[PDB]
Amino acid sequence: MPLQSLVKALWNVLHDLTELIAEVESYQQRYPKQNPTNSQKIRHILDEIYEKTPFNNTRRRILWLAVLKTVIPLLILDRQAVGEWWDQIFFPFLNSPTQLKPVFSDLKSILFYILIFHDEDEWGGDLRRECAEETITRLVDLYVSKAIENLGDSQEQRNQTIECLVNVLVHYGIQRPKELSSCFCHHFLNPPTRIPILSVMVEVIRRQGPRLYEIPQTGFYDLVLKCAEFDTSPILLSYALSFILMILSHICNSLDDSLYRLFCIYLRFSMIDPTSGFPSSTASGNWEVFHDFMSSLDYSQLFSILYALYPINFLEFLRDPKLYASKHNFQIRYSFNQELLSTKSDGLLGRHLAHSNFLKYTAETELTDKSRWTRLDSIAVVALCNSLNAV
Amino acid sequence: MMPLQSLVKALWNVLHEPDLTELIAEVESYQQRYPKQNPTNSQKIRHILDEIYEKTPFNNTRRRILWLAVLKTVIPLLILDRQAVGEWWDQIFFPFLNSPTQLKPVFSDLKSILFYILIFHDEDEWGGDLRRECAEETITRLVDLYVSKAIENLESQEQRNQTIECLVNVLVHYGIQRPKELSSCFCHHFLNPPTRIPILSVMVEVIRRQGPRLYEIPQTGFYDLVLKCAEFDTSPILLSYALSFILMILSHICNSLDDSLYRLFCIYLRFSMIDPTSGFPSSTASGNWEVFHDFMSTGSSQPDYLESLDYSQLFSILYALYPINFLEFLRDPKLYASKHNFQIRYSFNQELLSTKSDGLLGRHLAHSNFLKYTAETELTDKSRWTRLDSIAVVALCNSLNAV
Repeated sequence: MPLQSLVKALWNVLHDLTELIAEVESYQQRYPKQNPTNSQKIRHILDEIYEKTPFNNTRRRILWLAVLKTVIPLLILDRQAVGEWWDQIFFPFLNSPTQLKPVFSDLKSILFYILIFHDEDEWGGDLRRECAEETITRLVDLYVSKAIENLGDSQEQRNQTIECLVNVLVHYGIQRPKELSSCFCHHFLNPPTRIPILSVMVEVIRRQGPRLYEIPQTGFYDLVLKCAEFDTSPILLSYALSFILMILSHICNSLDDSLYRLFCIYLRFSMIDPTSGFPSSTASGNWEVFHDFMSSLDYSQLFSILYALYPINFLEFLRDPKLYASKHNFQIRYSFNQELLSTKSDGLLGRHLAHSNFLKYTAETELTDKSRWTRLDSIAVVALCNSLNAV
Repeated sequence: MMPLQSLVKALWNVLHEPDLTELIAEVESYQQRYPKQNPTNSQKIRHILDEIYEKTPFNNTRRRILWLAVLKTVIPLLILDRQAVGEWWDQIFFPFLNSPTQLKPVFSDLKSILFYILIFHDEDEWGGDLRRECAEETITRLVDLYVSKAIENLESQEQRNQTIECLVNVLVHYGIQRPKELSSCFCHHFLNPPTRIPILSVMVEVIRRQGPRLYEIPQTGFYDLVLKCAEFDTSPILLSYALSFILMILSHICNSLDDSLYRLFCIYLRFSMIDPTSGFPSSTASGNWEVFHDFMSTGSSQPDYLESLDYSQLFSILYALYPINFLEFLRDPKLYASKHNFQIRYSFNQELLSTKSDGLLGRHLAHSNFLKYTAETELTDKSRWTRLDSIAVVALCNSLNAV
């Protein structure tokens, strides 16, 4: 009789957790791995008290969260069950959040138990992942739709929900960047999603956690470029660049394919006008452009990096990009002032030293000769020890 | 229109009477008549040179000057085989290098020839593997003369010195173009202890240029030897030659590092316990190495810039890259060595190693590896070298910035 005394204490405390906590620890000693028939039982017993006292007023909320927080490690869930947990706890909370920081810390405490886990085979089968999968998708989906929907009659109350959802999604991201980028992928294709998603994405990349290298696998990166190539809104595009810049050190491999794209992007951004703003694209694929009114990471950095790495082709692209475009089989979608290009670009170039590449490689060998990325192992290891010297 | 016959006259003229110009013009009319090499004609032509060499051989200087001047002009045309350079070696190259004509432009001409053999674009330029065969040969005899010549004890030195000087120059200039090759030729010789000092002598100089493509040297197995030399040999000079070589090549490996890591820790131990009176520690083991000591009875002149390559850098380079295991090793190395299943060969002074290596640690920032890995995850976990791709890019852009 160690279950039948914990359940006493549920009831006792869903009308100090001292007694509940105590009984949980003597439960975990007798059951260290999760027990499914005790999970089942206890799952049921909660369903029954939630009938008796629900999530309506805040003091019932505080309570329920403290409790769910301390008992959830003992349980085993699935897609069906988190649907219940979402429907009846997560959504209600987010949808109109209590103004107590602890109470939200607790909400997070529970969410992140489901989302982030060492062991995948912990609850049997795939279940631990499946739960996290759903939970992250519902969270994503709520934020996206909460970020667009016209807002009928509380504004401030709506800013409270995105303040919390962001904080949670960012937090998921720095730990799980392939996953959060996968969740954003269908949504990204729908214009008004874009400002919000990026707003969240840069905030993850700004931290430079691992393992951002994963992100391109998920096809998001590809999208983020399409946004920089085609979309219009100056606010959006500035997010898009800060993104593609900040991730560009954590690749060099996808660099081979996104090169010609990136050149064209440098072209677009260098050409940003006071009055006309950006040059609008023409081709656009089937991308369905974003315009502003439906009705300090500037291109300078992008230059440096393209002028390292691909200097010969870069300075051949600039000079005559329409030209460089045929011969490499692509199109310059944007109308653009050359002499202004040669001007700005040169100002920047004056600030750089001269490139050895010009002595070793041609423009043909610069694109094709992977022996060149030998020299990288060499100069990294040297620059690593120079970071560990204090003086 | 007759082509070859007029050139032989041109040739015969120019070896009895030092004006060339005529010959030069006869070579330019033939070359359009035969852009590729013609093996029926090389045949005839060497037949000719052979003839004229018994008539007017090498012997005095002035003859040499002329011989050289002329071979240089003609050698584009000819085709040699493994056996043919055995002529030129015995009849021309060897005569020269043993007692050399003290005339820079002469040696210049000689080198013109050699490196015309030694260095080339197309492997089938002569048919089959002949171009590369002569090459492989020449360098061999060069190497074998350089080694022989730098051990044979006694030609009033001043003669001998001019010999090795020339050879070195030539080997180094081969080295920097073809490191993979030259380090190949050096392995056997290197197993014989007195070749070491002279062989590292050349190799460190090649490495120092940091020309391409030093990564190729490990494949030869020469990297592994040099390490052996550092683990076992006694000779202060040879040793520092050794450490120099390995420090300046480590930056082009980071792959064999996963195979050399413990070796290197043992080396770091050993080079760090260097003593005024007892010098290096003695290698208890050796295996089948064949130790070299200084007085193997009972060059020299070690390059002054290679001095700054002391164990301090080995420390700095093992503190980055393998911070955890390195520091572990330097706490109880015997202990670390069981468990990682190798052996400490040296007697050493613990407290000294901790007094001294502390001194060096203190110069260094705290390592992040301590927050992200354990000792075993540090050793195995190939994702750690992903971060390196990103820091490499940022390291690059800030050198190309003029301020």
